[PDB]
Amino acid sequence: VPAFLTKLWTLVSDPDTDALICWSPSGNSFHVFDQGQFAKEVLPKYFKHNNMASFVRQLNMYGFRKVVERDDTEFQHPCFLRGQEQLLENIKRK
Amino acid sequence: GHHHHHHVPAFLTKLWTLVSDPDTDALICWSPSGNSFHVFDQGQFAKEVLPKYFKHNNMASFVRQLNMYGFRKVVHIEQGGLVKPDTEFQHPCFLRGQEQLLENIKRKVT
DNA sequence: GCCGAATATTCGG
DNA sequence: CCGAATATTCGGC
Ligand code: NA
Ligand code: NA
Repeated sequence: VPAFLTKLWTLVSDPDTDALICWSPSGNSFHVFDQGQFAKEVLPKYFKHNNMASFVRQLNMYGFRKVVERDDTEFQHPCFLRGQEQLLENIKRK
Repeated sequence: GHHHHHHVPAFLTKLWTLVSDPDTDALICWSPSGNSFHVFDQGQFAKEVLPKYFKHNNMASFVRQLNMYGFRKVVHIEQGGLVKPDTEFQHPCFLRGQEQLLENIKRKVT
């Protein structure tokens, strides 16, 4: 399992980051709140960059899709589900 | 991909700058003839120069890029009988004073 | 918003 | 030193 997916699983699931990135209440997706602060303050703790665009490129690379005031966004993957970490084994690049 | 109008990869301008910088010459510097550069104390160079220009502090990842762009280690014949107890790299188009040749250095494809 | 491609970083042969 | 896996960046719809 590539490092991006386990890092993404960790930082989404981490309660200490939920004001910036967190599971949706139903758990099929995750929200990103205040993309400016998230990109500069959260991304460099896990990756070699602080660009939201490079984070989104990786999401799309593994097949995540954007879910249709604040600068907030939401992404989903059919196999990126809260509580089901094992599904990551079969998430490959498209 | 790269720019449509003009392309000099970031590694080459960064390499030119950090080699030519007099503030780094105790760690990386041009040879006297200007046709190669030396790396002194690879450990200190990796911690002190590499993170200022790249997303890492690994000598191996710096050398990987050097080889990707066609640079080769310079080796020297050992003369004399006295025992002798620090590396050097060259590219035919990486020459001090012939700065425009840097533009003709292309990365390997893979 | 999503994907192709060149370059960058890491890991193993 | 090299090839590949993965990551980061650049630019096209
Ligand atoms: Na979180
Ligand atoms: Na120097």
